[PDB]
Amino acid sequence: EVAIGIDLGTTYSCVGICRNGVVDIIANDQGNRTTPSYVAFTDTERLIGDAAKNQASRNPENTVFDAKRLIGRKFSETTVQSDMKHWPFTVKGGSDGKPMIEVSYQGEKKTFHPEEISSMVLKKMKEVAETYLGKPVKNAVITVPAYFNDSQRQATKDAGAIAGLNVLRIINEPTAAAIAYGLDKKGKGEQNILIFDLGGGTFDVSLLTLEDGIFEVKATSGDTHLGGEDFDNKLVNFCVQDFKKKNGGKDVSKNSKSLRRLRTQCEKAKRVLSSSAQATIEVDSLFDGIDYNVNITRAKFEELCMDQFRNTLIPVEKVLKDAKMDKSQVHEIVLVGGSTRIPKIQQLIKDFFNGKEPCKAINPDEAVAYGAAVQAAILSGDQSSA
Ligand SMILES: Nc1ncnc2c1ncn2[C@@H]1O[C@H](COP(=O)(O)OP(N)(=O)O)[C@@H](O)[C@H]1O
Ligand SMILES: [Cl-]
Ligand SMILES: [Cl-]
Repeated sequence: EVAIGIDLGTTYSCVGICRNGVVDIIANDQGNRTTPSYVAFTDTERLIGDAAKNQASRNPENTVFDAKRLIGRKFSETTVQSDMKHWPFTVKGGSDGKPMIEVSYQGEKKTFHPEEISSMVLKKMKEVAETYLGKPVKNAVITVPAYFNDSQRQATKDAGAIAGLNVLRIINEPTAAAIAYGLDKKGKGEQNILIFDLGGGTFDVSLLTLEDGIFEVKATSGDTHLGGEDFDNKLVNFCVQDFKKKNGGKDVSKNSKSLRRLRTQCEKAKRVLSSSAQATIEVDSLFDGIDYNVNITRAKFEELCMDQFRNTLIPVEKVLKDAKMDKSQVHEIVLVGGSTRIPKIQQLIKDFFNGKEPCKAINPDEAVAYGAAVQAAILSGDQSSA
């Protein structure tokens, strides 16, 4: 009976349930409404979600993340060759050409396919829903990026089956976000919808058309390597240079543990800067036992990220051009992804669309799961959300 919607994200995943026409986004064990798409292996245990992300800096080789970048891909693909520089964990090619992620678990070398790592994240999301409901959950709708090919979609579905889920359907992330806002029902005439999705690792812009409850993806564009992690890197690079000026040229970047600890604090300061004018980046005993402290204003963060923020409009202009339509023809702009909380990004999009207010009532890092939950309820025979 019970069907859930799961946003299986690059950096974070989210699970929702639509009951009685209302959608509940389910908080995990730590009270978090999203769960990191991280799986770690230690001498004693297999950690998933928050616990895995929290020990990543102390166990880099055996903490897996970004499996969505490998799922359904052949190890020889150029995107794998390029992305692998960003991973402290080992990835090798199997005889079937599939990527094999190599970790140490309980003193033993273990290998996993990307869909096996994703199945562990999906199993955690299934368990999050089950703890909340107090009952087993078998059915699910899982979302994927609109550009995912047949191999990537099938491997995502296989990850669901391995997790014990009966995958009712694989749907597109931009379409799930549009469904969450009821843009398929509220209109009932021709509607052009722009989905602006800026997450932790990726940026996706999708232009949809909705005529008579039917969504079609007209054009997609973005940058598979632009996200919140790149804005954190701008703060890291600044702090590394600031530490040099304060401590006689000492280079924090030569110690990978110092960089990871600094990156953790840079990301926290960035989030604070979305609702405050200032934030403090503090790392006690950062490098060579030296304490680090700096105050970052929202203006300085906006300056370091100025080009990256402005360049988010380029894929917007590209989808409009590909779809042969003017920006004035866009009926709704939906903000998806945790990075859309950055005020400067919201302002740039509003100004680009001539003052039009974007749809951001649903927590942007929850809108995809929210729409998947609605679709899961419809596919289960529940018409209450209509
Ligand atoms: N309040 C905030 N301001 C700025 N960025 C924020 C934020 N809350 C979350 N984020 C960012 O959102 C990114 C995660 O986006 P999210 O939509 O959850 O994940 P995903 N798997 O789709 O990439 C992270 O880089 C995080 O720093
Ligand atoms: Cl249900
Ligand atoms: Cl309940």
